[PDB]
Amino acid sequence: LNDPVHYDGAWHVYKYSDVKHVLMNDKIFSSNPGNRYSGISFITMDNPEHKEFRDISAPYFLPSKINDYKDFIEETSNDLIKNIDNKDIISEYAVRLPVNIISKILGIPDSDMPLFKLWSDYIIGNKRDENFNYVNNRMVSRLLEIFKSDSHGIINVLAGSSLKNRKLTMDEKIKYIMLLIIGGNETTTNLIGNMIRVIDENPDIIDDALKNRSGFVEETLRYYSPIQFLPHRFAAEDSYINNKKIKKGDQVIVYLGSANRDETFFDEPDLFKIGRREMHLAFGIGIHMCLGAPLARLEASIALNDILNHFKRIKIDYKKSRLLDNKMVLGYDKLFLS
Ligand code: HEM
Ligand SMILES: c1ccc(-c2cnc[nH]2)cc1
Repeated sequence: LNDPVHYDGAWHVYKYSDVKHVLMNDKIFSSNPGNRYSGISFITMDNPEHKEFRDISAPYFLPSKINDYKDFIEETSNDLIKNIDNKDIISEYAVRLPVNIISKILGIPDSDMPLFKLWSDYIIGNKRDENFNYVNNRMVSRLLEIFKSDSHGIINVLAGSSLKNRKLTMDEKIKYIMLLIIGGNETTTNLIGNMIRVIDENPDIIDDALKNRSGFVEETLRYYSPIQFLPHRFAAEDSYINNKKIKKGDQVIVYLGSANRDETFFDEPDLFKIGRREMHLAFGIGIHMCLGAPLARLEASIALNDILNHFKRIKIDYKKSRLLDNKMVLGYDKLFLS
């Protein structure tokens, strides 16, 4: 790991302290592409305005509140992890679980999930075709309708809403939900594929994991950061990082992945020591920290369990399995067993 160097048009950051710092300072390192680049919603939103948007759904992902789904999840997990044998664990499980838990928490039927996950998948760079233009269309439409429908799920909560001295825009409302869809349908799928990996490579940590199904997850998030790095950050004013002068505008590429391996922070980082006493910037840190953090921690845990209690041993047929090849995120595209 070295000092942030400027190349290809942006400084890269691989040290927990500098990363943790680049994020913690959002007034200086605007999480917003002031100019234009083209995730949406309040994730590319800034300091003062940011909070106003994040507020709306904000109370719905609080530990106490998400756990108010504790059963439904394990409910869903069971049916999924029931057969799903010899089958692609990713497609048929890791995908199905969060694509469900979120669809419901939001208002998305069991009929739109195929479309939607299929949608996001394009957004987060995991499949590209000309066929995308009418998925975006073929979906926003489906979304546009759900706002009408009813319930009291996030979407309805977003529907008749607004805040401050303005009424939230419809497109603003759409993008808002698109933010939670790209958060729920994705990234969670990998923290599951990465715990399994941990098992293929470290065969006898099982019995401890069971005992501490949480610290285990919590660890996987440090060892195999689902999201390898955040690319969209830019200098809003001239500042430093170590002994580097960032020019106002300068793109700031903060590599989370590495930061979780920083040696100056984690004793024998490289190992899977469970229970370490330091937080991992996997879910980031700051005003922009993952609002879905509490959500995944559970889904992770429940499944971790559902999994282990369903498979004697755990080998990963690699002649069939392949890790997505998108350097920004770490996870399996296909993972098969035995
Ligand atoms: C398991 C994989 C997950 C990882 C590793 C992950 C990681 C992160 C990180 C690091 C950020 C902040 C990026 C930044 O600073 O700009 C973020 C933001 C966010 N994540 Fe995730 N996430 C995960 C799961 C979820 C889930 C399930 C949801 C649920 C819908 C979700 C919704 C969001 C939202 C809405 C934000 C942005 C909040 C804001 O703008 O401040 N995430 N996530
Ligand atoms: C674009 C927008 C949001 C996300 C995301 C963050 N946390 C989970 N998903 C990933 C790409």
